[PDB]
Amino acid sequence: AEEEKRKAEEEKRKLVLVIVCVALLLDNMLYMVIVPIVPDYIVKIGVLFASKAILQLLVNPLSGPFIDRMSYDVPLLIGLGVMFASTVLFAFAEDYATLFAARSLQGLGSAFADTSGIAMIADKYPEEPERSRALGVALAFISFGSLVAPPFGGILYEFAGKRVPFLVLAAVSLFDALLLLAVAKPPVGTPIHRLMLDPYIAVVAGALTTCNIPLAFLEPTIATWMKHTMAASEWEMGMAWLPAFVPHVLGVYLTVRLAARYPHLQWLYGALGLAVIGASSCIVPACRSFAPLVVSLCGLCFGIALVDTALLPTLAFLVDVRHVSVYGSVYAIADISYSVAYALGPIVAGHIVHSLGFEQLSLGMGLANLLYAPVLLLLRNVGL
Ligand SMILES: O[C@H]1CCCC[C@@H]1N1CCC(c2ccccc2)CC1
Repeated sequence: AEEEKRKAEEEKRKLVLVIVCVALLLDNMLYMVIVPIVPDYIVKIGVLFASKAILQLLVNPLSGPFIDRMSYDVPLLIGLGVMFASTVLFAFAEDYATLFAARSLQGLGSAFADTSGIAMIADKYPEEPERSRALGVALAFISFGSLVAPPFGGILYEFAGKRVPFLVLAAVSLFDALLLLAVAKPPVGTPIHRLMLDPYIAVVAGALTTCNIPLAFLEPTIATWMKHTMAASEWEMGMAWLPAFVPHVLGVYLTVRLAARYPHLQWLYGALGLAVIGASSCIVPACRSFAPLVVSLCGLCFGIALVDTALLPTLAFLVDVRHVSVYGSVYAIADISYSVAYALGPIVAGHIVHSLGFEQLSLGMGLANLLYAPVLLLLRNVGL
């Protein structure tokens, strides 16, 4: 029964991959579906979104050690449990402060669930040409839940309210957590004090910060830019993030296939992604109809797809080779990067586009990414 054992090992491993990708879908669906529905229930709302992400910046440098002290199935149980808590706290509560605590809770739940989920995808796929494939499918479900879910959330919020959508989504969350319990049934690490002084973790964390900063700044800012420049409406600005899903995954496929064909200069096909985000940093403020802004955001999701799918596998490869082979603290560093982007986002984005303008924010993205894109030369001989 050895070959039955190996096949069933592959079945449990693929089931854990699919279940963790669907948990990532549920979490990102929660995030990008509750972004529009909050201002029905009053400055102090940008601080709600950034308090989610800044709470996440609070808990994941602490959660990173608390993830590496334990097999990762239990800190994904914790993550989907507080996902269920936050989601029913959306569905039954309507006050701004319970909404605030639910969004914040979700911040800690993103820390636990997303960090341990990407971490056990990196564990359970130790071989590199299938690690990059599994992290690419993780990115695929994250982009699905972050891009095609605001259309489903719009069509089930201004046609079904918020009680029954978030209770059926809480049902899928609890069922995915209990299915993870049905399929998984659950040494010392590198300190963050020793990861933050490493140059290679620091340049990849700056890469994740800088590639997440346009999706940080634009998402509460694209709406008022539609209103000011393009004169948009309900049906227009809400599904202008949908058509950027299909390039994203396709871009993922490139930096999955090229992970196996030419794995030499992967940092090239990391930094190239950042460079085309710089193309986004040129092409966003000159869009004359719906199609140029759609293809600009397609390029934006395309570039961050390339950057995440080419820099999450080499992040686990970096903590494999240079450090001890645990994956909780290093994707806690990745999620600190994601979190500091989405925490600097909604506080300052709207007020600088009120004050300075929007071309100043696009040229700020240009200055940041074009002062950062040759810093990926620091990974020059790592791929050996
Ligand atoms: O930095 C990455 C690693 C940490 C966890 C998830 C992060 N990443 C964030 C943006 C997300 C995204 C956003 C918009 C469209 C498509 C996809 C892709 C995943």
